[PDB]
Amino acid sequence: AEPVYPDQLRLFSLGQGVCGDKYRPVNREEAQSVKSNIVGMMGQWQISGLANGWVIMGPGYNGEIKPGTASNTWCYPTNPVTGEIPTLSALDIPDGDEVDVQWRLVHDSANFIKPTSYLAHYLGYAWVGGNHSQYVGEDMDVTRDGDGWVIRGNNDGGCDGYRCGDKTAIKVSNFAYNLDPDSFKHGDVTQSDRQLVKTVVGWAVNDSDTPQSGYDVTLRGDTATNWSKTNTYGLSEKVTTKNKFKWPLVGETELSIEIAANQSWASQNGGSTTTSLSQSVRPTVPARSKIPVKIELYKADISYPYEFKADVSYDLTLSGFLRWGGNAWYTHPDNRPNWNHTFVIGPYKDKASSIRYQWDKRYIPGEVKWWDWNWTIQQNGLSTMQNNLARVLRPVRAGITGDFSAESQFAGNIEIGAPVPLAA
Amino acid sequence: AEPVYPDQLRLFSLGQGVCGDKYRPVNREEAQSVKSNIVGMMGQWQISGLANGWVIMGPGYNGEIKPGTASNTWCYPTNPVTGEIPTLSALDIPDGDEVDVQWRLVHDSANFIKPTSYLAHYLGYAWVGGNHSQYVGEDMDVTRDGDGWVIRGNNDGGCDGYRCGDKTAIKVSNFAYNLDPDSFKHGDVTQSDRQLVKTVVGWAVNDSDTPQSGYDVTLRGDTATNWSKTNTYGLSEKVTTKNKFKWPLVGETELSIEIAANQSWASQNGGSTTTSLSQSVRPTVPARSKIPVKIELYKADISYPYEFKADVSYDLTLSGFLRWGGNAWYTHPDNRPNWNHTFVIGPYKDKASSIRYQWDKRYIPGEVKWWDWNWTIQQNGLSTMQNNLARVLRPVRAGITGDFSAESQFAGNIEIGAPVPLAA
Repeated sequence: AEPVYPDQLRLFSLGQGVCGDKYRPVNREEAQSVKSNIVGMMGQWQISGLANGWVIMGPGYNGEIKPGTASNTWCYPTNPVTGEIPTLSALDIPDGDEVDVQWRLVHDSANFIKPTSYLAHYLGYAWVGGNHSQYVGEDMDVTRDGDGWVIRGNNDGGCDGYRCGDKTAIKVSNFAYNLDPDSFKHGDVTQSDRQLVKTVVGWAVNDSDTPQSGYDVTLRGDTATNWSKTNTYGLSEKVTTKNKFKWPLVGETELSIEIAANQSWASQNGGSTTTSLSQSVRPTVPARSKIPVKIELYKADISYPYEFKADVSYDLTLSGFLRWGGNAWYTHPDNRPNWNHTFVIGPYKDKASSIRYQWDKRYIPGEVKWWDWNWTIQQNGLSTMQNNLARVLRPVRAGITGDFSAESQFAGNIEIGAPVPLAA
Repeated sequence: AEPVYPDQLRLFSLGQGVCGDKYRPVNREEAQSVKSNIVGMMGQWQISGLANGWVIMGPGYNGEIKPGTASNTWCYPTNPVTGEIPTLSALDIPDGDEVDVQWRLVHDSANFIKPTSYLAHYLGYAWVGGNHSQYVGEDMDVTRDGDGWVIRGNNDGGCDGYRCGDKTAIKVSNFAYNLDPDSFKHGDVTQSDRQLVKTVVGWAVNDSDTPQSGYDVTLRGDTATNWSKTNTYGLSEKVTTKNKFKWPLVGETELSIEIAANQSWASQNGGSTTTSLSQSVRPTVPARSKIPVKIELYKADISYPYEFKADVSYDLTLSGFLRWGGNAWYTHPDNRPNWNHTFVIGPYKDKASSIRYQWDKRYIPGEVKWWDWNWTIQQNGLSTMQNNLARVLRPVRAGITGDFSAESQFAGNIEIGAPVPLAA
């Protein structure tokens, strides 16, 4: 070992270490690491062979592992399938109002409602579906409720069965918008004509019988650039980031524009940066004459149609009630209890609300304090649990667009005019 | 003297200063420095010769040292074997989830369970082993308990002996991950094509009858570089360091990237540094003409597949109970007491929890306030205590991987174009 995932084991009944094409003896230590699961796969006084002269006896023997043999055996498996919940393509939401965005998510039956509905069903929630359909997740009503949204089982009309009404409700609560730097795209980039920032004019006077070319005029240092940014459609007010994001090098010019973290995107609509550029002129004015000189400095603006994407998080809540003799809550309650459990879709917050955390720790009995994902596998089949959860946890991503402009270019002229004979 | 280690002494009984091939007279001062141990090696009224006309009388004489002689003697030893607990090769743990890492350690029977089990046994703990084995440390059950792990004696099945059940449990508690700079390794290093950061364009105008080559355009100073780092597999959130770690000079470029101490590795996923590079152009424009000039600045990224190792600490706890007439607790209690003593594996914290501290001070009776390591040597043999403790205290080391990238290269172009005859 090397972790043992319960769902990869089965039972042979053909003799002394049967085994198969892709199946090898579970040893003593391996069994013990998850014997609380293995023992649940056999009858009270059922005895089966483990490996190397060791056997596992059922519940009537307290699950005890001892030396001996049997015709039943746990010669499983081979290089195990350890597929963690697969990732899927991001769900691109057409940059709208914060509310528009949320509305689109809760009404997307093909990517949100049915996937989530099946999750509830698999966990053991009762009545996940409306009175006009025989299928889970169909005939659901979407409605808004305060700061969240509710997907409810459509109790209109008649109904047969223990406890029609009190149908499992899926509530969508908190949202967060995390801007992802690497999603930066842009449209056609424009550029303005060179603008004259400033000039300086001077005269050099050589009132003598020799050139004496020893003098100068210089400009240097700052100099400054302007940065402006717009927000196309509202959402920006709730958009934040956890890292010191900087603007990408579009075209052929890099600007030192850093975006502050933990601030609304809409709160940083511009700024000012500096740079440097010096220029000098050193004339060779001929004897008895004057020469005019100029130093000129130019700008030029560039502009983008920018777009970023932000990851959208969800808080989900599943209302009661748990089905009798058929739910995944680790205690396996049979009192038809009202539940209300929450999940965080996206970033890790704690163990209880993290589907991935729990899924990834299925091999450790001591961590099973919430939902028994091993049970859900045994009931529905590993690959269906993987696909369902993959859809539930896919990465919803919302667009953020606007305009960008900046004084990015610099140019300079140094001009020396013709000599003018004195008088000065 | 020069410390005397009790375990290096024995007793001769052949006459007036017997001695041997590798054995020489213990003198008065030497004996006194550890007479509380030496006296325990003789009967109440047993008398033996020390050296130089001095003898040591047993417990009935209060261990008194006086002038005289005897046929017994303590002519021991020679250049003593003072082997401190040897160090062993680090145990490399395949960079996983914080929990994955811990799980691998507690299930490593060949490097953790049996070594630790023997430690408990040697100290005097009772029942270190399961009901299906006759050997210490075999048939142990591993289970998780809250923030720690428990290794327990497998009380399933029957059992004979005074107090079956209440078997010594080994608990593993706190962990800490200390990143070690010197473990830095990396994979294939990549490098990008030169990217254009910026340019500046200017014109020099010489409207005169002579070249007057006296002017310039310059760029200088900052300039900045970006540093990005990723975290492959979770653990990074708990990884810290006690020193101002800086990144190694990979390839041919040194970057001034300093990692803050006492912060999670995962909290420092990037940064920004600066450097400098200036460029100047000083044209020699011919009479009555113009020349265009450019100054260009370039970047280029490099990237690593990096790996560091972190030392893993442990807090160990050994539950009761101490064996009658056979334990190492310095008072030698015989009331079958429940114990619960803890040890810190790794860094020094105090005397009580430091195995190395205590081992290294065996020669000083006044420091024996916890475990009597001299007793454990007398019972098991020095070399077995050394090997066992070496395994217990070997240095577990966990991997930390991720990606690294940075704007490390710089290049620049200075271009002077061909002259263009006026008009300007």
